[PDB]
Amino acid sequence: TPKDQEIKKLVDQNFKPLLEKYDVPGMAVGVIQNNKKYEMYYGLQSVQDKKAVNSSTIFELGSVSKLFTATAGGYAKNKGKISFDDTPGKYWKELKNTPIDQVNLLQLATYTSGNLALQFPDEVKTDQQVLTFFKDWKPKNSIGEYRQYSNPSIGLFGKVVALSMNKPFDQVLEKTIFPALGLKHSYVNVPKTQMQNYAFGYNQENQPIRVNRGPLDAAPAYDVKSTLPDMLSFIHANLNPQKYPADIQRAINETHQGRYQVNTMYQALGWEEFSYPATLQTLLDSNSEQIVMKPNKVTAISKEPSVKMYHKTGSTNGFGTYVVFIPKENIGLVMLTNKRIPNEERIKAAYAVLNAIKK
Ligand SMILES: *[B]([O])([O])[C]([C]N1[C]=C(C([O])=O)N=N1)[N]C(=O)[C]SC1=NN=C([N])S1
Repeated sequence: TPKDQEIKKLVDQNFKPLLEKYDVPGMAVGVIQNNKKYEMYYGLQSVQDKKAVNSSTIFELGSVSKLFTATAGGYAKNKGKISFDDTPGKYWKELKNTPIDQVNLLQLATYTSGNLALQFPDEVKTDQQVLTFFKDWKPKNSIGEYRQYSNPSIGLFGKVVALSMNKPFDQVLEKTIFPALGLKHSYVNVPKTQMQNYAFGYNQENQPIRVNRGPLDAAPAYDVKSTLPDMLSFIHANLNPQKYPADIQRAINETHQGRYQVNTMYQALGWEEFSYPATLQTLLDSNSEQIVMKPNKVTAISKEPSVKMYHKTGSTNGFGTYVVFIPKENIGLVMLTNKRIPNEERIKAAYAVLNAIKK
């Protein structure tokens, strides 16, 4: 198809060179435009097995997992199972009357507790250790005022969401959220029947690796795996939520609302949000060291931008992910690799493709 061939050309021009540049064994790049999916596959999901990347290949999403946690949270909130003004001790009773019970669920979900780093301490592994960490937590910066991107922060949010739904978090996603979104091969735990389709990731020494699940935040913050067709369906759902049943529709819409702004970036639930059209530099700035690694003072939303776009990067030690969608253009893109590549490359290559696709 001439449309199939234009898109393959653009991905070859912009994403294929990254394979040689970063020694990436395998890659899936998907574009959805006007409800039509385009899937492009490169290389091998397993080097040792000579198994090609294909429509069945399961990749680790890294921090793109946070988008499913955000959707789960929007689901629970719109079903009245939680309120974003609630605090965690309302649901995790051992946290009642501890300092972290001053932080509300929205602030946990959007990284503004004022004292949570990117990762749990190395020694925090068991469920009791996680509970002790949260009971012993004390505030630092003014609660709600400083965004510091944080796995334990959204992990606590995910734990509370799971408690409010009386299901373990993995079951919230696999039994409720994934099916509502129409996903068929998205997992927290890849079943034995699917291990043949689970790619190996690759470190810089080209050794095959897969994500090590640590404590209670692995699932909500970085432990989801999925396929290119599933991620395209997830972008389709975000582009056309009005096409989905009410429960998951409200959940999706909840993840599209800016909650505060930091420079040119609006922090939504999970998604990063930008006024559209957004410059490349704006999209690049959202993944700067300053934004990702350090605390930054937030500003309340004066007026939500009327035309928006959204993205999120994600990595594990062995995998890279990038997802982006633009409602006004009914277009979105997914990139999955089984080796990390710099976030700036993901964003630049996606930007070139999306801005070059004809109407
Ligand atoms: B998320 O992707 O933002 C988040 C933090 N992160 C990691 C990187 C990277 O590797 O370049 N960029 N942002 N991802 C995680 O925390 C993943 S945690 C683990 N990944 N593999 C493991 N075995 S544990």
